[PDB]
Amino acid sequence: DVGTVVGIDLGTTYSCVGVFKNGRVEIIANDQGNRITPSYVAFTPEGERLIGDAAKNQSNPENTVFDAKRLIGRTWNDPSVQQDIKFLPFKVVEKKTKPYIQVDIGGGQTKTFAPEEISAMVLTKMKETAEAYLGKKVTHAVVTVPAYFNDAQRQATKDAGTIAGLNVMRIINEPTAAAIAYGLDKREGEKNILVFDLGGGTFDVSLLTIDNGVFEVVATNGDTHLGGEDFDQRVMEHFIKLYKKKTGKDVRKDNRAVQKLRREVEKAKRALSSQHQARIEIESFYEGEDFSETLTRAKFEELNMDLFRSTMKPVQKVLEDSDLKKSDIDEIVLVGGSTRIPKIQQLVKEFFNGKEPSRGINPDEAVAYGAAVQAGVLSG
Ligand SMILES: Nc1ncnc2c1ncn2[C@@H]1O[C@H](COP(=O)(O)OP(=O)(O)OP(=O)(O)O)[C@@H](O)[C@H]1O
Repeated sequence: DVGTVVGIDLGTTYSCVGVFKNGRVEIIANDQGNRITPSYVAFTPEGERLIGDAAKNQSNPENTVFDAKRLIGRTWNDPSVQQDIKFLPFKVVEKKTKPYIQVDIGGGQTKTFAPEEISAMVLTKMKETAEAYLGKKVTHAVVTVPAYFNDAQRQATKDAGTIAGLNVMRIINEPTAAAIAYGLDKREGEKNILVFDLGGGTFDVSLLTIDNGVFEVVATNGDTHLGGEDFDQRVMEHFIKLYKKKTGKDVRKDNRAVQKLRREVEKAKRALSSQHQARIEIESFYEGEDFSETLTRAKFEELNMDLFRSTMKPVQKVLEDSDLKKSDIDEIVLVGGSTRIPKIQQLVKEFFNGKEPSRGINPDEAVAYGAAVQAGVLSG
């Protein structure tokens, strides 16, 4: 008895949970009213452990933990790990051959956590979110991973499940889950599917073939350090220079001011996917002074155009590695929150000479959606 099996997208930056109920997939909102949840943990000075939006919205930069998915299932001496820790503000140390996260959990008490223990906290939050919606406990889940994840990374994701009290019944590839959300597994004959996935921290392109309901990952590419976070940073750098020019003041001296500008930049960015201008407003921004500025859609695109254009090179490379040309692609699936950007949508369509991609499922929810589709059949 597996009860009601949940489908979970465990994201580098944002996670999402769905279930199959009364004949369809439902994407579940968390206790803050959001259908996606930051993959973030924080420990307050009083010793409270925060998870999700409360963790990300909080200033404790050494004792905030995020990007665990970059570390999960890897050894300490993995060259990728050694590069990434240069950029993470929290302490990472070697322990039992692995990169354990070290933080102060309250009142000067130091604790170390395996990356899978951090991911377990996130999964626990996703579990609670499902249980609140369902009105009952859940014991089992379908969880997704990037198609390039290896044996140790897959097993470590299962182990995160176990720690969180979830039996991870199936590990499914993220681009496959997206395809399933769009019903593409129920096609006759052979098709080639290009999945274009641009999230918060990472960019993944995958070529899948489908043949009577069975998926094969033929080639993968992308950039592990390109995503919407990089678009926010370009906008931050823009307004920081503008503020310096207007006042003579460098706002990078006050971290919490930057933290505020970041929160508002991300919010505005998202508004510009459906409006042409957005206003950024921050009370007592720096040295008691107010910040009020507008950002247009055209300027957001100017600031990021090189980064947007850079996404096409890995698409070209997966086609080469798969020995296919553009006209061989039968379906284009846009995945990830950043694919909500009009210019990203335009660029992909142009690359494929006017071919419309699949549409109808929010792109930051599609991976969890497909996971939920499989979980529904497993619930019976
Ligand atoms: N309407 C929008 N317009 C522009 N960007 C958006 C919009 N909605 C969400 N985003 C961005 O999507 C990004 C998060 O994407 P997603 O939810 O796919 O994360 P993820 O699954 O954790 O991906 P990754 O693991 O690659 O970080 C953030 O940069 C967020 O600001």
